[PDB]
Amino acid sequence: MPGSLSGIIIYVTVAAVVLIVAVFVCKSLLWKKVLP
Amino acid sequence: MPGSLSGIIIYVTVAAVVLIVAVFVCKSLLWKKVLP
Amino acid sequence: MPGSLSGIIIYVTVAAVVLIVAVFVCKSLLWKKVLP
Repeated sequence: MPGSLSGIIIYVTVAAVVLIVAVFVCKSLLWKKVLP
Repeated sequence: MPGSLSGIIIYVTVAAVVLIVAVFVCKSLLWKKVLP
Repeated sequence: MPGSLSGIIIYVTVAAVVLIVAVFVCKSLLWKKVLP
């Protein structure tokens, strides 16, 4: 009836790479010396 | 010829996610309210 | 001949594990020239 578990296995692969890149994108915005 | 190639392919993805949080929890214990 | 989408999905998992270990091996090579 559900059948959408196969989608969760593909998702954790992408989320793992985006989690490592998100720290560099967050710090490179606060160290750009631009004050909002 | 029992085969178990379907096991390592599912596990290598989950192995990457536990490795990122584990090193952060290891330092929270050594930067705790008591440090040597 | 719809290409081979099964190839890139297996690769992004391995590339994630290779990215974490490589920065320690690259940092070890500059710290191997001088021993503490």
